[PDB]
Amino acid sequence: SHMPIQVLPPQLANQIAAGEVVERPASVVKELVENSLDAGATRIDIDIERGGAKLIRIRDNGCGIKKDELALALARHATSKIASLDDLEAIISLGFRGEALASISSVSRLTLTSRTAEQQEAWQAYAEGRDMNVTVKPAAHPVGTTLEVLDLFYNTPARRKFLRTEKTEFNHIDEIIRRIALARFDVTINLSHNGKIVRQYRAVPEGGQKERRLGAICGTAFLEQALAIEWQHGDLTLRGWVADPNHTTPALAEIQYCYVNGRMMRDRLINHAIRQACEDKLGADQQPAFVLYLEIDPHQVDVNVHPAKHEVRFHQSRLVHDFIYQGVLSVLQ
Amino acid sequence: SHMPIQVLPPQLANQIAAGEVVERPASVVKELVENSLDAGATRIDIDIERGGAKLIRIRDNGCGIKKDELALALARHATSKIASLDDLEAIISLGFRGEALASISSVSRLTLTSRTAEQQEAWQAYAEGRDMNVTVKPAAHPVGTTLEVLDLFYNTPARRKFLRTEKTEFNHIDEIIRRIALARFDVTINLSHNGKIVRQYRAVPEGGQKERRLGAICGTAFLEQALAIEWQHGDLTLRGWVADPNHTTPALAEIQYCYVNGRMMRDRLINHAIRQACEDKLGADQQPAFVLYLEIDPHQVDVNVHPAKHEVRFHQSRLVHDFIYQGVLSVLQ
Ligand SMILES: Nc1ncnc2c1ncn2[C@@H]1O[C@H](COP(=O)(O)OP(=O)(O)NP(=O)(O)O)[C@@H](O)[C@H]1O
Ligand SMILES: Nc1ncnc2c1ncn2[C@@H]1O[C@H](COP(=O)(O)OP(=O)(O)NP(=O)(O)O)[C@@H](O)[C@H]1O
Ligand SMILES: [K+]
Ligand SMILES: [K+]
Ligand SMILES: [Mg+2]
Ligand SMILES: [Mg+2]
Repeated sequence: SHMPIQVLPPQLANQIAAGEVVERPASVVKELVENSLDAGATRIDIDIERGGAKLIRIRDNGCGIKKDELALALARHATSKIASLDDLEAIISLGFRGEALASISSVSRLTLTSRTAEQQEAWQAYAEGRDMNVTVKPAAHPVGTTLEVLDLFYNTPARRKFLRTEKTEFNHIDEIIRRIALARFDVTINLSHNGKIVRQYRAVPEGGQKERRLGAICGTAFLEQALAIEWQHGDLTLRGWVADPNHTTPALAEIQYCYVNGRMMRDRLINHAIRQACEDKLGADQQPAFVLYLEIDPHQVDVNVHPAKHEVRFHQSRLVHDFIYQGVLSVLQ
Repeated sequence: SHMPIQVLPPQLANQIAAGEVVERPASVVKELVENSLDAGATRIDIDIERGGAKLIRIRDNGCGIKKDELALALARHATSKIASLDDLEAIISLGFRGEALASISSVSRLTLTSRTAEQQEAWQAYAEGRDMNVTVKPAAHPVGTTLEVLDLFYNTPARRKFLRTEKTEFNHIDEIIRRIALARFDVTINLSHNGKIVRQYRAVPEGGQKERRLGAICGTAFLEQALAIEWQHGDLTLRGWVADPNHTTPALAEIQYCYVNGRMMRDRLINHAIRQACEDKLGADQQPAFVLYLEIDPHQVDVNVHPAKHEVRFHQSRLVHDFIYQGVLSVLQ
């Protein structure tokens, strides 16, 4: 009771939020690329320097941000993705909290440059100070947006201590991009580190062959054991691949990617169903390898559970579990 | 780009935050009791009705809230617990985000009644509407505070669907209270459900015997196999009990409570160390039973990682793991 109850200073409030959303450089990459995706980008270029502790640049050919909404793009609780509870309960976009940019801006030097198709002029914006005041200035930029995040955690010393080696931090970025590249086969993605191109994922055209990117991302070993899945029932749909348990190695088991309505996830229920189907098919149990996609009515799933959207809750839990279990078991036979 | 980037309405913004902090009735109980603890309460009475979906009342004999800070107590990002980054990096209280009450108020009918020792008058406050406007009115109340949370999720229909049976929801509350009761032996805690007293934890006096409450909470079976631990090294300290692995059953293994600086936790590293020590001691591995407390310098741990403080990150990770491993292994021999 000694200290008065007081509203937290803008920057500090955002830094507390950043602790929950921004774990490491890879987290920044995840939030910004999901923004590019929501913006309708079909090409995304990611440039990283020193594992992301020095620089993280993401350029996309999305629709861009209007000049007079740049300050709003950096403001807390400000979003163009939802505007009501109904919008929230039926999420059709990766973002919805309106917090990512504000959180990241508070623990780094973040610059936003963008131009919409209706603008002849491009603009650049950034927030500063304890009050996070925004500056908007003239810039040169094509239709689309570029995010520049420099000196991550420069103003939050303690957090910077958790940063691993640059090789390690970059590996997590590479892994994040991997997961994203598998979520959207139709998006061209380029990734570089310290001025050197490391990844070049090419968009899979209309009804094109996805096996090409699948193998390029997960590996030929996976592609060889990959069993395509096509299971549906009403609004419930299951797609993707699952390796033959009998021919799955510890290495292949490192590939356990699942998506819910296109959003990368790591759900316990989903993993259990897949594991149960493989154990019941194979003699015993042993980490399965897979890249599965679950499509479900937005109203049947709650994605407002973790600040980084790391988890979800299914209304008809038992129904969903059984659906996936049956789907995988059906392909294994 | 069709919808404008717009700041979210106060209530909706809070509801999004509530989705991340308020999972179920037990979550509400957790946040409010931690508030009572931070306020210096030595006695806390918890009354629950219909699993918490109907009512959740928490009364404490803490220091209370001053009249002119009641509105602030319900406001977003407002706290008396920290006021700077230094405060954040050295957390010495359970709360620090300044969001719990605002989040809960947005998805329920929350009433706050309180009086400080310096006040002859008591006051009651609550927020309403899309803008969460606060009303403060006269009330009768002793020194301390009472929180009343009625009709949880009445205005967020979808979320209310996830509520389980009242017996189940209450069981989670009972479990939460269990974890809290073990964190603070010096606090008297009473818990009732539908007007019927269910739990009566009595405070353990100065240097009193903690075995009494330990057995009352965890059970005589645990108490019989419980091996006291006293391991220290600098600012690092390990206290509590660990059951003999050779005499631990699946039932006893349900007791895996760990605390970090008094805060209930469920850390992977901690659990691994304890499990590693037991496996290396016993012939094979098998879920250990324990109630352990880790005391560490606030600067060596990051508790600003999850909105509900469900996780932490240790700076010198390997050091901590080894400390716990050695501590437990030392007692097992
Ligand atoms: N690359 C981009 N292209 C176009 N608009 C963007 C881009 N990045 C961000 N925005 C806009 O900026 C707003 C702010 O982004 P952000 O702070 O990430 O919040 P969000 O995406 O709405 N929700 P969240 O991620 O859940 O916090 C979005 O709602 C978009 O309208
Ligand atoms: N039972 C109580 N007795 C005295 N003060 C209280 C009590 N409950 C809440 N408060 C006060 O109300 C403020 C608001 O509470 P709350 O919204 O829970 O935020 P917090 O405890 O500061 N942080 P957080 O829990 O991390 O969101 C606290 O900072 C206290 O100053
Ligand atoms: K924003
Ligand atoms: K508050
Ligand atoms: Mg976003
Ligand atoms: Mg609190």
